[PDB]
Amino acid sequence: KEYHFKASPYPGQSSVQRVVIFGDMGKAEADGSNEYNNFQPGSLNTTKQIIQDLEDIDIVFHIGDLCYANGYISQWDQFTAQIEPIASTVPYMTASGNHERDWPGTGSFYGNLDSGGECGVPAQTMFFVPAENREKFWYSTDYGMFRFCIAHTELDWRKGTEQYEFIEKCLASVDRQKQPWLIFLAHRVLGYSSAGFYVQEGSFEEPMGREDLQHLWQKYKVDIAMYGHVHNYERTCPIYQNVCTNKEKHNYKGNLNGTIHVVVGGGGASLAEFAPINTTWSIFKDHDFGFVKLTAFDHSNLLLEYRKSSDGQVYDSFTISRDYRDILACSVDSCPTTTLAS
Amino acid sequence: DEHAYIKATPNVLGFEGHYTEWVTLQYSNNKPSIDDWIGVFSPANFSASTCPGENKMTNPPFLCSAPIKFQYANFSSHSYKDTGKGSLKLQLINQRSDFSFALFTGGLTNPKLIAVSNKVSFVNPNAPVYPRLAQGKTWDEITVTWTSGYDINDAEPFVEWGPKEGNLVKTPAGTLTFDRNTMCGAPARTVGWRDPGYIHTSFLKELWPNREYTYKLGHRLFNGTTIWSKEYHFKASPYPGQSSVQRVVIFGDMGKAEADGSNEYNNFQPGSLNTTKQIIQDLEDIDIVFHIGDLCYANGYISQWDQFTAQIEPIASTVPYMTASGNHERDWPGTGSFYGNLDSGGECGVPAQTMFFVPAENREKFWYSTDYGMFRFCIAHTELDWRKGTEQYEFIEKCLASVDRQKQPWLIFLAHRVLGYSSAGFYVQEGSFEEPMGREDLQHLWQKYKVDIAMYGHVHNYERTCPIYQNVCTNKEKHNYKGNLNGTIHVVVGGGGASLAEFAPINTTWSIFKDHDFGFVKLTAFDHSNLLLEYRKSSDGQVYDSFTISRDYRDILACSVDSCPTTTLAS
Amino acid sequence: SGGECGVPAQTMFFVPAENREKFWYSTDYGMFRFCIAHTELDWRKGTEQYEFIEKCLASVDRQKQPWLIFLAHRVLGYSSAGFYVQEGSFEEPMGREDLQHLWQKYKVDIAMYGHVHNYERTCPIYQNVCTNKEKHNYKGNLNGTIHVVVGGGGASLAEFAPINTTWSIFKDHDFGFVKLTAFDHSNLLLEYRKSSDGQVYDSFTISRDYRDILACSVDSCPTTTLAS
Amino acid sequence: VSNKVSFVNPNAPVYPRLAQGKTWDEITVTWTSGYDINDAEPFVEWGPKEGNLVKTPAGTLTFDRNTMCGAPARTVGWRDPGYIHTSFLKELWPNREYTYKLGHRLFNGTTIWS
Ligand SMILES: *[C@@H]1O[C@H](CO)[C@@H](O[C@@H]2O[C@H](CO)[C@@H](O)[C@H](O)[C@H]2NC(C)=O)[C@H](O[C@@H]2O[C@@H](C)[C@@H](O)[C@@H](O)[C@@H]2O)[C@H]1NC(C)=O
Ligand SMILES: *[C@@H]1O[C@H](CO)[C@@H](O[C@@H]2O[C@H](CO)[C@@H](O)[C@H](O)[C@H]2NC(C)=O)[C@H](O[C@@H]2O[C@@H](C)[C@@H](O)[C@@H](O)[C@@H]2O)[C@H]1NC(C)=O
Ligand SMILES: *[C@@H]1O[C@H](CO)[C@@H](O[C@@H]2O[C@H](CO)[C@@H](O)[C@H](O)[C@H]2NC(C)=O)[C@H](O)[C@H]1NC(C)=O
Ligand SMILES: *[C@@H]1O[C@H](CO)[C@@H](O[C@@H]2O[C@H](CO)[C@@H](O)[C@H](O)[C@H]2NC(C)=O)[C@H](O)[C@H]1NC(C)=O
Ligand SMILES: *[C@@H]1O[C@H](CO)[C@@H](O[C@@H]2O[C@H](CO)[C@@H](O)[C@H](O)[C@H]2NC(C)=O)[C@H](O)[C@H]1NC(C)=O
Ligand SMILES: *[C@@H]1O[C@H](CO)[C@@H](O[C@@H]2O[C@H](CO)[C@@H](O)[C@H](O)[C@H]2NC(C)=O)[C@H](O)[C@H]1NC(C)=O
Ligand SMILES: *[C@@H]1O[C@H](CO)[C@@H](O[C@@H]2O[C@H](CO)[C@@H](O)[C@H](O)[C@H]2NC(C)=O)[C@H](O)[C@H]1NC(C)=O
Ligand SMILES: *[C@@H]1O[C@H](CO)[C@@H](O)[C@H](O)[C@H]1NC(C)=O
Ligand SMILES: *[C@@H]1O[C@H](CO)[C@@H](O)[C@H](O)[C@H]1NC(C)=O
Ligand SMILES: *[C@@H]1O[C@H](CO)[C@@H](O)[C@H](O)[C@H]1NC(C)=O
Ligand SMILES: *[C@@H]1O[C@H](CO)[C@@H](O)[C@H](O)[C@H]1NC(C)=O
Ligand SMILES: [Fe+3]
Ligand SMILES: [Fe+3]
Ligand SMILES: [Mn+2]
Ligand SMILES: [Mn+2]
Ligand SMILES: [Mn+2]
Repeated sequence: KEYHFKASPYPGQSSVQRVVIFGDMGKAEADGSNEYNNFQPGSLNTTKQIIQDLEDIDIVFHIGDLCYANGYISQWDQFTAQIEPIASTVPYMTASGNHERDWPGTGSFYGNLDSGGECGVPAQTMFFVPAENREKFWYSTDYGMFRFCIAHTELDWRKGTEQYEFIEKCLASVDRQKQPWLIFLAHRVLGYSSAGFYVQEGSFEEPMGREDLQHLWQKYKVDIAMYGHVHNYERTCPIYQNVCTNKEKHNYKGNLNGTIHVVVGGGGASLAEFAPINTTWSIFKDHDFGFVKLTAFDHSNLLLEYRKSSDGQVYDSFTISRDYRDILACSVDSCPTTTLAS
Repeated sequence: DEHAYIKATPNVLGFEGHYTEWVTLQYSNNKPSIDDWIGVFSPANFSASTCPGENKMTNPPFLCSAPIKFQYANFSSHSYKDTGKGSLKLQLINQRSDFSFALFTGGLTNPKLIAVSNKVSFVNPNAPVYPRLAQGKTWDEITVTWTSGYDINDAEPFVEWGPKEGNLVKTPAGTLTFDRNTMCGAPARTVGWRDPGYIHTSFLKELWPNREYTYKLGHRLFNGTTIWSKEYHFKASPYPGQSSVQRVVIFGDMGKAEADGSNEYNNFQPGSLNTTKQIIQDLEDIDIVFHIGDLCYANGYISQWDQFTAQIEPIASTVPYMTASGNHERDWPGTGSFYGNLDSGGECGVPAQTMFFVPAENREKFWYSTDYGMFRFCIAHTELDWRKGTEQYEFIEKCLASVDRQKQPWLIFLAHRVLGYSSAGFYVQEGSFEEPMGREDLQHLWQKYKVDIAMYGHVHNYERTCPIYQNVCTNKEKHNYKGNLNGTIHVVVGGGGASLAEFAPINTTWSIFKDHDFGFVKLTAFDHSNLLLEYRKSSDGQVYDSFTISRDYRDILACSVDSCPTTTLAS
Repeated sequence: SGGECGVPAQTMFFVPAENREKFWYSTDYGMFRFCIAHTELDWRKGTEQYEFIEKCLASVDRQKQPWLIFLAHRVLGYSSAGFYVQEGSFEEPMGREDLQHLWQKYKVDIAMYGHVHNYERTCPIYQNVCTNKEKHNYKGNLNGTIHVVVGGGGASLAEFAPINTTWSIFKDHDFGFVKLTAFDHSNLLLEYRKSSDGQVYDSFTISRDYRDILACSVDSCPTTTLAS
Repeated sequence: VSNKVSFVNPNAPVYPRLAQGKTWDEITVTWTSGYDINDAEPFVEWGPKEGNLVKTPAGTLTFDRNTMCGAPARTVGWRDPGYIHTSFLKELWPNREYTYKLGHRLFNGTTIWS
């Protein structure tokens, strides 16, 4: 049958541009049947809310933990069918997570059994992303005023690695006058999360998540970094080195001096509990299913909305209102070299 | 008691698709003074409120709405001071919106508004205008960038193009713009602001080398009507490495000036029209132009960017017009520019990186490589750090390394500020014959990769060095260079138009020729073994300095000091 | 060297260099630390010598030894000597560009040169630009290194170029030498004396405390954490 | 010494050689002729086997005696190579069968074909 799409903007184009991001949606049988790995009770709701709002969604990023087939391969087809009403009309951009890739003794950085023996093969074949090497699954992509830099948290990301080199190149190549909104995406939490499972191992991130990469996020002024993996929603203050760099909760203005980190792993898979710690930097939490929409109105105004999958309504939000000169201004560990000469 | 008037004729300009028109103004003041003046305003609804200066780049007249241009009431009506009657003929370019004219008393420093004219406008203020060509990402792609008043919701922009008298096709354009709050400081963000319209770029791909093409700019309005420009034309560039006679013009610092003699902000480029004129006259024998920074000197009086695109249009609409970024494009304190000068007047690179296209990976960084047949050019951005360890230095090394010198023998390095050698008084007064740190890291690369000629703007004069490395001449010839020269020749060619710069009273060991005048360089590659440089004055287009290089591939491959690859002893 | 190739110099005299052929070394005198370079070997970033210089400048405890002095024969800093200016330079080619990173990062107070047979003193300076406008009585963080040509010890005098730069505070086309007097940890005096009479013809003082050495300057500002 | 002998057209396009191009769906055709760019415009006409054909341009390169670094190449062994042309056949369908011909459009208007 006939399908249709609207071509993306020219990079840097001034138009209203809408992006949906979440992780960990998975799948489920709309006929109520049971199936292997049937632990994504929010899956159909999230899919439903995106389809309902599709007229006002331009592109989707599903940031790892795609279908949770975990080796019951039949479910990849199931997932492509489930998302077809979305993915057949707007780009459906993927990242790789632990349930896509992890298997011990396969060169994955995490040795978990989480892929159920898939070792990335279905994910890197069923879906296309414009990675130089689809096995590595890191890539850059644009949507008008937005630049996205997608990491693969099941390969090493630390300084000295191939991946880190890629990330730095991606963050450095964007012209921020034309493309102000710089977004970093990854499956596992490389930034900040109050997930119970992290806190129990004495961390608010994957071990080694942020320490090397925050140099790049700060140097290149990443506006928002978003993660899946933790099955809930959490938003931080603009932050660097565990310290809030701006005290606003909603109306961000000018140079924020740090990146905002957002966990949006509530796409469908069984909810994850938060630790009983309310940190200095954790502005909002939601133990429920939901997703984020970013709306770039113009080159100076961005909106983030968190929407629940149960009703599609907005439960958290913020705006960034700032000009090119605020991106160019120095921040801590974000201040280019100078000459004294004239 | 002035009972003044001012009136403009005609009030509809640019019939038959014309985008320039002469207007006659006539005016009167019952109490005339020699310091009375007329301002041209676009939009026509201007504020004559005073907005006092706030930095050295906000200049008189201090009006909240900066005029487009201005002229004294007595300019051509020399009895004005006695009669209180005058007239002016002004040549207006179409740059969207409409125009008003205003008469003032009190001079540029203490103006008082005494009369405003009727409004005048082009028939189509939004018409597609001032295309400029630039080489694209590959040898067989050329880009067409133009300005209109049509946003993407008003009309779908495109270019219709193909081989001369052959089949034509439509190709899309990307549309970009910028707004007042994109400007980093005053005057650009304040008194100098003017809406730039919409800047469209089309990519004309799969070119046949050397083939003649035609193109037209179009906008398909959503009511179904298409608005078209006149036809333009160009000849596609050679295949890289092609043997044919290839001619390249290079200069910096040309700026802009008013052909009708009018004053305007930053009106300190008295050679500008002469350089533009000489290039236009010789255009049949010019294949590509490089304007290496200090483009129009708008410096935040934004209206002048359209002026500049119009000024160069007879050149840039037919040959690629490749730009580099200089201090007057980019410098602004606290903006990540390596130089913290106020020289951009708050633009912080935005107009330069939007009005013009270059095939840079990151248009904000403004460094890039491009080819023209036997030439390879590597263009640096001297308003960002260039030293070893920087992103820019890594780029430069990659550019110099990627060229196959058998096929493309002529390797040219271009930069705005002087990274090489200059005897400019201003450098020598700070104890230098370069920008501080200009050459020390980069000469490693120039020498290792045998850059033939390195050229700079920024200093408003011409100067040529011997082939040189580490401040020492490596070849003693003045004009007829043969074989392996063992060093790079450096040339200051910043005499394109901006007010001349004096030389220091030192004649160095390495300075072969100096000209304190306006002019430009033409490089002619006759074949793979023979290159000519000519320096021409802008006043007459004649040659006042020149040299030739005659050498073969084996000369490029031969070792020089700090340019000798590793070997094995094995066989 | 007339064929000596360093042999007499490196045998007739002892210095506490690890390798006497290389002739670069560090030495102390109370509140002073001296780092002595060898300008007849490469000094640029990446060289063995540059690595030594950085190690020397880094190892000094500036509370205890506030006065950090860099010494070299050829002019690696700034000189208005006619012979330099005729080759389009106010230094040896490549003299300062890599090393000023180190002078500035480690807050070298005074850098001194021979080779040019005259005396000349600059403002506190970095990247060809004066960082402090005082001519004699320096207080606090000067934000740059003071450079001094003191090659007027005896050899035939060298003429200055007919340029007076922005940074050249004092020049003497005559024979003479410098004496540095450290009175205490906060007060240093430089005197230029002519050899003909032993009298003082130029001088300055630096009065500053440890906290001034520790304060950030341009290209001299250590990393921080936001954490507490 | 004998009488002279010649091919009817010594300048004819000859000896094409294919090489993979810069992407998986590009192939290059390189050939030799005696027609410089001022003598004729070179091209390749190509398309799917028994399908529609299109013309694509060629870049033209050569070298001369003084390009050679030493003897015999620069001396007794030198022989003029004519002109070497390369076309880029893009947007290929994988596994599909194609045909091509080498062409030179003389500026008198006649085209010489392989
Ligand atoms: C951490 O964050 C929350 C701050 O709003 C606390 O949860 C909320 O606490 C309110 C007043 O204590 C209460 O009205 C809300 O219903 C409750 N839960 C929400 C918003 O989901 C949380 O407090 C703990 O969580 C529950 C069990 C509370 O009832 C308290 O007993 C707990 O202290 C804060 N946690 C800590 C450790 O401070
Ligand atoms: C589409 O919008 C155009 C812009 O308004 C129309 O052109 C305008 O037409 C007016 C007379 O109808 C004329 O006064 C305007 O100056 C002119 N503007 C320009 C830039 O051309 C256009 O109308 C068509 O073209 C005009 C000139 C006449 O020929 C009409 O008969 C045409 O309708 C609009 N086209 C349509 C189909 O409505
Ligand atoms: C999926 O979304 C549905 C529809 O909103 C949720 O169902 C509603 O949930 C609340 C609380 O249980 C009730 O007030 C409504 O009566 C429910 N059913 C309706 C309106 O049909 C449902 O809980 C969501 N599923 C998950 C797993 O979150
Ligand atoms: C025409 O107007 C100009 C500009 O106001 C007059 O030029 C000024 O002349 C006075 C007296 O000679 C000088 O003090 C000023 O410096 C000039 N100003 C400028 C900006 O040039 C000029 O005298 C007038 N000429 C006539 C015939 O009216
Ligand atoms: C622009 O070029 C014109 C034309 O050559 C220059 O005007 C001439 O200047 C020369 C001096 O070299 C005079 O001898 C002629 O009388 C002038 N005019 C003409 C029409 O020939 C003018 O000087 C140049 N402008 C600048 C600023 O250099
Ligand atoms: C070495 O110093 C002596 C002693 O000061 C210098 O001889 C004197 O020169 C001055 C000029 O400054 C004369 O006025 C005196 O008459 C000289 N002699 C004495 C004994 O006082 C001598 O010029 C210096 N040598 C050099 C090369 O500078
Ligand atoms: C264009 O030039 C070619 C080459 O000269 C012409 O073809 C030749 O025609 C002559 C007869 O006049 C034959 O003897 C040659 O053998 C032909 N050579 C080749 C290579 O085909 C051709 O006829 C000319 N075309 C026109 C329109 O004048
Ligand atoms: C530089 O050389 C030129 C040409 O010989 C001459 O006119 C000028 O006077 C010289 N300047 C000096 C300082 O020697
Ligand atoms: C240039 O350089 C080398 C030194 O490496 C020298 O021996 C050679 O003869 C020189 N050649 C020319 C043409 O000056
Ligand atoms: C340099 O300054 C000194 C002292 O003012 C003076 O005697 C000398 O003439 C100056 N030289 C020049 C070229 O100005
Ligand atoms: C020196 O340097 C800093 C710039 O880092 C400046 O802000 C400070 O006030 C200066 N201090 C002095 C004493 O000049
Ligand atoms: Fe998950
Ligand atoms: Fe200039
Ligand atoms: Mn996961
Ligand atoms: Mn300049
Ligand atoms: Mn010496």
